[PDB]
Amino acid sequence: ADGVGNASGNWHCDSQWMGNTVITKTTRTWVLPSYNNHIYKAITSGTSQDANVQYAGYSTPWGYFDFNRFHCHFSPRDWQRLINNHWGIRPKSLKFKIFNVQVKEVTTQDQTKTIANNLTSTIQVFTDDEHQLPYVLGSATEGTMPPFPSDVYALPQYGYCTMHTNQNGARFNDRSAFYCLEYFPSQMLRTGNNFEFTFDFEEVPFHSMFAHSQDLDRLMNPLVDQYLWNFNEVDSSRNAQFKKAVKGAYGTMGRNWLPGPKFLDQRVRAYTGGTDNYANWNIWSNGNKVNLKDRQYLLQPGPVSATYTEGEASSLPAQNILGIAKDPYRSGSTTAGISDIMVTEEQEVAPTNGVGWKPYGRTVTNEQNTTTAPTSSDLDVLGALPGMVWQNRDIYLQGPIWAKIPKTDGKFHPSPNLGGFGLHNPPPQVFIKNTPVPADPPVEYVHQKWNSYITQYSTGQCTVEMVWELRKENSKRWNPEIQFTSNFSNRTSIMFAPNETGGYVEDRLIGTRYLTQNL
Amino acid sequence: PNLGGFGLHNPPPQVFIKNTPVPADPPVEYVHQKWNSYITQYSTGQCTVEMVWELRKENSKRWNPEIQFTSNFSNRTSIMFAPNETGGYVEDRLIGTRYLTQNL
Amino acid sequence: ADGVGNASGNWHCDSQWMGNTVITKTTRTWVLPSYNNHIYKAITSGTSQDANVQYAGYSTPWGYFDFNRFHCHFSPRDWQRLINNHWGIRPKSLKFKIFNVQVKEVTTQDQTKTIANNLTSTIQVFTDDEHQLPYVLGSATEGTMPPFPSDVYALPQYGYCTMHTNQNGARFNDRSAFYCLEYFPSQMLRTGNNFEFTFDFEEVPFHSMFAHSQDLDRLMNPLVDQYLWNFNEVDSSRNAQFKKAVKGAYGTMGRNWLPGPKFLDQRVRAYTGGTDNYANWNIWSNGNKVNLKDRQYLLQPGPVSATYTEGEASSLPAQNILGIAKDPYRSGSTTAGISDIMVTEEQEVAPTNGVGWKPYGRTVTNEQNTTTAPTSSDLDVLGALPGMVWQNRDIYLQGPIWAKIPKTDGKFHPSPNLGGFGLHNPPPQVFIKNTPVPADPPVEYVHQKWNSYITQYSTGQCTVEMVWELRKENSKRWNPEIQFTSNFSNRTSIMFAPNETGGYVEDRLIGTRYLTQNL
Amino acid sequence: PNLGGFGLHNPPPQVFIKNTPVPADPPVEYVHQKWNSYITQYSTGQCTVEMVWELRKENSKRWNPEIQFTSNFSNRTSIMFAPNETGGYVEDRLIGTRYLTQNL
Repeated sequence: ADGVGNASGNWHCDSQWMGNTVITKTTRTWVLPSYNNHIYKAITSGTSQDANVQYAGYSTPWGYFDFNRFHCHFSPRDWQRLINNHWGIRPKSLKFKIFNVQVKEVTTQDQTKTIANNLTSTIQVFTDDEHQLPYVLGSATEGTMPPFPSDVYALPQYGYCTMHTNQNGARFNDRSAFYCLEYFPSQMLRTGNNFEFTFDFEEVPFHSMFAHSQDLDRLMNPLVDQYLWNFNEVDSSRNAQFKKAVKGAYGTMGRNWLPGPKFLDQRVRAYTGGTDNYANWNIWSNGNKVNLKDRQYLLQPGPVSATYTEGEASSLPAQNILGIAKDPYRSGSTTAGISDIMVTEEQEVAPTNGVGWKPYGRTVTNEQNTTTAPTSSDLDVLGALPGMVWQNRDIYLQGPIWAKIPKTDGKFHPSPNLGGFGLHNPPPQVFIKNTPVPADPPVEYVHQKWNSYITQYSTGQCTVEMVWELRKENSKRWNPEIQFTSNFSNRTSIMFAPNETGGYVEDRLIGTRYLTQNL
Repeated sequence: PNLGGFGLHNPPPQVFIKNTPVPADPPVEYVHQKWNSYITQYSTGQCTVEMVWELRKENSKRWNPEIQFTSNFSNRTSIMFAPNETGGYVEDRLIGTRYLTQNL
Repeated sequence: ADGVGNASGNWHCDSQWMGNTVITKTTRTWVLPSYNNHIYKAITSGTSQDANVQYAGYSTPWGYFDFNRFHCHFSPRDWQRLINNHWGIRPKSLKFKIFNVQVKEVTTQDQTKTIANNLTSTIQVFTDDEHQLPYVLGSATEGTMPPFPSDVYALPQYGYCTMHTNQNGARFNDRSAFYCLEYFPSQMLRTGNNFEFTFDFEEVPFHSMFAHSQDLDRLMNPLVDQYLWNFNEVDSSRNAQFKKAVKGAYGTMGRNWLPGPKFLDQRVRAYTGGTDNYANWNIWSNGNKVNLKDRQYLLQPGPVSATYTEGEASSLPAQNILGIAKDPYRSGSTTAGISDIMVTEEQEVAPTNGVGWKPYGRTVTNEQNTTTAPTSSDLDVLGALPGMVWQNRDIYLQGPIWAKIPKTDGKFHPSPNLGGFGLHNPPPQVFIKNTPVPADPPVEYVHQKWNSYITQYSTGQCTVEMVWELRKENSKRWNPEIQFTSNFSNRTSIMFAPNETGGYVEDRLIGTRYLTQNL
Repeated sequence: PNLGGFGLHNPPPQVFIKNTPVPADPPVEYVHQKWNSYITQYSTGQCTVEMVWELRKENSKRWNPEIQFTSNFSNRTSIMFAPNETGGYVEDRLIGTRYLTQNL
């Protein structure tokens, strides 16, 4: 294909806007180590007796590419052009390349590393097109490409969980599956070789890049009464009374449509002002949980809900938020306060979704009679009922693009709770390993497992090219709308740029919902 | 369906069968009454049911062996899923379909 | 196909001799009962604790046709034309018909049976072409067609043995297979319907219809010496001496060929004269046995051996014989003497096979030296060695035609020990049942197994047409040969004919080996 | 073969591989001697083996279920027929071919 002295690819980063489509291209330099030192390891939770944290699986010698966050594909300026001018976006097609491969050997002598080119060494690359391997993308995990184009990123090690059991610690059982990645055809690359593949997204709904400019309970003409007559009260004579729904009677009016279903969330005050928190409680005791088998885990974030009520504006739904550290590299060994963490604000869905820590509503709790007074209480958690409408969670420049829909007999509204595009056929996983280069063999043959290798690592460039379909904003609104703008003011470095020491700084989460549209 | 199986808007049609009434001896002099007199009839025959089933082939890269349904009944006085000494057909074990595994 | 008042077939019995082939046709009337009363029964050896007699299997409602004896297809006169004029025979093709079917119902009232035609009732018939059912033909069991054409024969009930285990009696295990014969496509016949199928035999060796006129040790010219010099003796001086094999030295001559391999058999005197028997011993204690799993059983009859030495002519090899009762219907509840039993005489194979109760020969038992004298003993039992030649067992007018070769990785000379033609693909089994006719059902539906049936039985005619390939006798022998002839003399009924009460009498076994041929 | 497998008059050919000797520095003045001086070499690479196997399909009228090879290993600290914690590949069970049954 190509020799030692020719480049096998070129650098491509741009965004192209044509018609109803935008094409993003981005190139990175990647680094791949040799993971596990060329073996598979059965990994578990060990002696841990807590069923909730138990797991069983395998770490592999293979690495992988994760481009599943938007800021991989969009500059902040391009994200601005997207969210200010368009009502919708969905992924269409994908092209991925690996080129300019460099395999290097590391030799240590007397605490002295020397790095040299190994020109005859290979890397192996394959994509899993039929989704025959455990799919670890779409879990919102690190190891994604860094947003900034000149940043290098080490490829994460591939591993997976498989079925486990609880007896005196995690154990594999008969349903536990092992996957050898060397049991798949992969092409081998020396420095001259390159790799590419293409992918087409299935048809999915456009993400809704707008906020509603109307509330689900305001849909009627304010100037006219309804012709409906609703039950009002029972008179002292015990006879039922009916009241006409009249203009301004909004509490009593009959409606065709209901807010979407929701869990109840606990409210926390994350910002200055408003109703203050109770002290010394953790979400693990008091939060929403999911029972699965013998295990519990916190239900986070669940379907999206409105973030706050006005006047309570500093409060958050505890578990309904996506937190992201302002410093991507901040260590998770210690907790952080609100000042260190970017938290998503879902207020755009307030017209249809209801606020997270508000109950869905009230429910009648009894059947009344002459001697039984009517009673009612809160409806905290409610499933789907005919007439409900809701919005999905917003997508963020720093958030995940897609998630793989689990393969199941049934689903309800398969929109991922973390946000993004639910896909029956997500983009295939791209696996990469350094081909093992054995060390010096013994002169006299011995029967043993081969543990001796030359230390290798590889580096190169990768281009990701995505095509995005757009819905144009079409609106007769007379007055100006809300736009995302730079209101950062005076700074010691440019926002969404490198700082003095070269660290890339994105301290603000950016959603898509700025333009408005009627219900 | 909660009991399991395939929910169908248009299920296989119901097949109805009756023995045609064969009236008994009528009265020589006509009388106006409902006719209750019949010759006792019954019928027998054979019926074939032919069904076509569409299958999805197992496609898996799993390295290790999987779970299979097998005969582990051991030593018995009659064959399992067979007739016994008096000819009664014996199926004492429920058998589901879920043995092969697949990732989520 | 046909109505109530038309015959669906005609009677065919003849033998046609054309060229190198003979075609036999024969027709019988058959009777089929309803076996088991329309159920399958799991059958075992019961509480029997003797491992040797244990079994497990199933009896079926089905019957079957067994034509696997020669006297089904050959009249005694045709058998005579065969054995006097031909050197060989093998089966070529087969045609079988069932026609003129009559299904009848039996009604018992007050110990009075009435039989009536049931015109709408059916029988079911199928052949197992792919040999997917346990093959019970070729075991030399009763239920074959009777030799005589006007005799009716009830069809035997079909059953089979399947794998069993020994624990506290016979048990089925996981390798035990059940076969539902209603799980096979079968055509259903009313009185107008008929059935047929054709079959082709695979190429097999011609049976050898001749006896050798030479002995395996006489093959040389008596007028000339050999040029071979054989070790003779060791002189008193300890030096070896060599002797020339000279004309008349037959004991000392070198030969190219060896008699066939054999088991040693015990001799019994079955006829008047010769060396008399020891008293009060049974073959079960003293005979040849086979160990199979935890079981023993008598090795009978094993490969064929010569029946006797001259001067011992009244003796038999105990287990190497085929006995057949002169009265086919004699009950097996009591033992019989030689006068009641026809016993095969294999003397034609004496040139190559050696006599059953004679050892194969002598063997040197030691390595001699100056202080060790040579020793030798009998070689009783010997397997196959390069240079052995042998004859198979003869076929008899009253004996089996074929046997199914077991399906195995390996075989040695797959000629059946009972005689006949070993076949990888034997003629298919023909299964027949009376279709169950249910009795009066209950007016009010009840959930129960249906045990109520109308008693049915069926009868009809069946034609078997076989084509046989022949080898013509070609011989330059000047003097007359041995022929099979009628030397019965004066009798109260014709031999191979009915007697005064109509019983068909064949009291003499007839082999095929009369013509002679050189080795 | 007594050890099992397929006896072949013409078995697959033996594949021989050597590292070509690379001689070391020769003497400037020619000497007559056997050459014992070499540069230490070893080689590595990849090899693919592709075999085609002919099969006979199971054809059986047996009504009851048969014996199948299945995973009945139960709970383990590593997957059976997989690597363990230290990466060693573990096959602790011999597996024959004879599970399906057939009449004699």
